[PDB]
Parts: sequence; structure tokens; C-alpha cells
Amino acid sequence: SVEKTIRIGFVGSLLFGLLPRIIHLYRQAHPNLRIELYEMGTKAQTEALKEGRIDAGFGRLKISDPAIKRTLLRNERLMVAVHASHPLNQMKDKGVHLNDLIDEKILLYPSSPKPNFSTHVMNIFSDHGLEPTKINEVREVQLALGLVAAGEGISLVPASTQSIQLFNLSYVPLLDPDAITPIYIAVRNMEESTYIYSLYETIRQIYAYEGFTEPPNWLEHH
Amino acid sequence: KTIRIGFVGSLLFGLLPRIIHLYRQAHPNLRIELYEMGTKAQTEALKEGRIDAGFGRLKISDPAIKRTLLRNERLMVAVHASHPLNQMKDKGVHLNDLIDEKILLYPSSPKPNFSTHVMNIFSDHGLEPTKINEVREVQLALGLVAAGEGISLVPASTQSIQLFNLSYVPLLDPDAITPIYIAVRNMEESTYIYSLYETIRQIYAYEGFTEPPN
Repeated sequence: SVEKTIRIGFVGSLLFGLLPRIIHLYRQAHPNLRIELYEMGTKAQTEALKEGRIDAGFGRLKISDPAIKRTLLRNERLMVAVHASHPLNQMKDKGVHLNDLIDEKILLYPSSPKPNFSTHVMNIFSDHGLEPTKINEVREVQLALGLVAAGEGISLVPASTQSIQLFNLSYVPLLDPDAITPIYIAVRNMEESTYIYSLYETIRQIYAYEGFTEPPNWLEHH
Repeated sequence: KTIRIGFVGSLLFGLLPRIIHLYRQAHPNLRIELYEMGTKAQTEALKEGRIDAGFGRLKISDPAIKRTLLRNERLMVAVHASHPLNQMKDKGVHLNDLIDEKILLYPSSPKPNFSTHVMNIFSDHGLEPTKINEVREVQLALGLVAAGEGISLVPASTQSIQLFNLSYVPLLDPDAITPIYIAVRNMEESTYIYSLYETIRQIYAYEGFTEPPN
């Protein structure tokens, strides 16, 4: 007996973070629900929500539309993926700053419509009057990491990319406080169903385990 | 000059980067150009002189192309930590154990591809999984498994990806494998490509893998 099908849009990179354990726990606690997962970019999620193709969208862009509302879940730290022989890797335990990377061969990704993670990264550089001269855009994250592991350059990546460990690939912390990539949950701009509120609580629960501290009024009830 | 090397994406989780890095370090003066592409695309590209060597996973046959089996990589089953099949992690399981499970095939790109490869191995033994879904790529398959719907057959080097509560189980059927080939046109005097062969031979020896002929 399925009480309801809940449909969830998500950006692909979130699979390397908490998304799967959140969905697994949500399913487990709510065996009366059928949950369907649809990979789609943040802009695509907006249209999908409006016409009911999905019920919640987990995205990385803050893109306003009156018919949608969103809540920032957390800011994920960025890191520098480097070859283990790279000078920057001597700072693995201490971290580095964006201005240390301006003369390095940087692999941006993905190849997809902009804005995306690539523009996101370049905007953080531009916010501090930094203009990396050696830039190359590649198809997606694992191509970027493979090329770093091969000796082709370095890449800025979400911290949860560390789910991928390749031989002679290292991840160096980036210390600039604004060196982050957000995670949002977006829903239609109306009162959330009992089912979506249940999803909020699952996120709350996992976040508490991760020791994340809740901001004021974070994920409403009722 | 420079050397153009075609490769299938799944090889990035294996020894490809390590080979390329050792190769680069030995020849800092040479520039290397790595191009992601399928095995059929590599073949046509070799014949047209658009790449120098192609690392692929398909048993192709062309008069123009000299192909060499480097090694067979084992297949594994990606499962949730809680899955019954994960009780045989140390022993391993067989293809026939999987036919009533929800299997995630990938990628969704044009066939023949890894999906066709996996389904062909099942059908080579009269096995026909009824619950199949073809998804876009490997990380989607793994994420969906970890979220608690499905299992997926994957190359063993896929273990580079470790997701929370994702576990990989060995497959025991001897033909549960995916080959790796190096392909070049029927060619001779080229020192850079001979040095690529030797770089592979060096990495394989260090790993303990047996070597191909020369």
C-alpha cells in the first residue's frame, strides 16, 4: 500500500554527500511512501516543482522565482584536488588560499549550461580580484579528478568529493571563508505537505549527528 | 610534437592516470593530450589519424587496427550494507544470485556499452534479470544503491568510490569481467608509443600483473 509517491529532484554531485543516507532513512521511517529520485540541474528543478513533476528539489543555486521557496541547508567547504607530488600537497594538513592557485592549471567542470559549478568557482576568484590565467573546462568531476591524478592540473571541488579516492590524488583544504558551495532545498511556494515536512525532519536528524548547528527558524514545522 | 591518447571514462578509476603520470614525469618535454571516447569512436579515430593510441573495453576487429588485451578486470556487485548479498562479501556471489534483484544498468549512452556488456554476460548463461533500469552513469547507479533501491554490477576499480553504507561484493563466475585493450593502427617505428607500452609494463610489474607481448 503506497499512501503517496514523493518525487525528489537533485543535483548529481550531492550523491557523494549526505543525500543517499537521508533518502535511505526517510524511506525506512516511512515505508508507506514511494520515493522517486530524478537527477536534474537547479534551474530544471524550478520548472519541475511548479508543474508538480517533483515535490522537493535539492540544488546548489539561489535562483529566485515567486512560485518557489527555498531554504539554505548548509554551506559545504571547497577543497583543492591535487597530485600528491604537487607542492600544494605539503599543505594538506594546514590548507591553502585561492590566491595560491592563480598560476596553476585549473580544471573547471562540468560542461553544462551556465550558471554552474564552473561559473560558481570563477565568481569566488573574481570576488577577490583574482583571475586564474590557466583554465580548462572538462566534462564532469571524475574526468577532472582523473586528469589531476594523471598530472594535468588541479581542481576545486566540494569537500564531499573525498568519497572518491584515486591513487596519488590528494585533497587540500581551502581556507578562504567564502570558499564554499551551498546546498538548498526548494519546494513550491505554499504550505509543505506532511510528507515534505517528514523529509525536513530526516535532514534535521542527520544534520544533528554531523554536529551541524541550526540557524534561526531553520526548516519550519506545521 | 605530442601524443594523442583516447580512453574510455571508466579507466580513470583504474591505472590510467598512474600510467600517464609516470609517462609524463619520464618525458617532461613531451605534451600529452587525453581524449575521452568510446571504443568504436577510437577505432574510426585511429584509422583517420586523430589519435595515436586508444584504451578501450570492446572486442573490436578491424584490418587497420592492432589491438592487444592488457588485462581482464573483475566485476563486483555494489550493494547496500544491509543487503542479504553483503553477507557473502568474503566468499563472493554468482550471477545467478542476482536475477531477482533490481539491477541498475549504466550508462544510458548509445549501445553497445557497459550495459550491453553486463546483460550479454547474463544471457551467455541463460539468465534474464526481469527488474532492470538503465541510468545515466556509474555515480548515479552507486548513489541510487546507497539510497536503498537496487544493486549494480561494476568494474572492481569502481571501489575508488566509497559512499556511506555502500559495499562491493566479488562476483565468482570466471567470465564476470570487463577487458582493457590498447589499440593502435598497424604501425611500427614510433618511440613515444613504445615508451607508453613500457610504462604500462612497469606499472603492471609493480602491481604484480603479468605482461602482454612485444
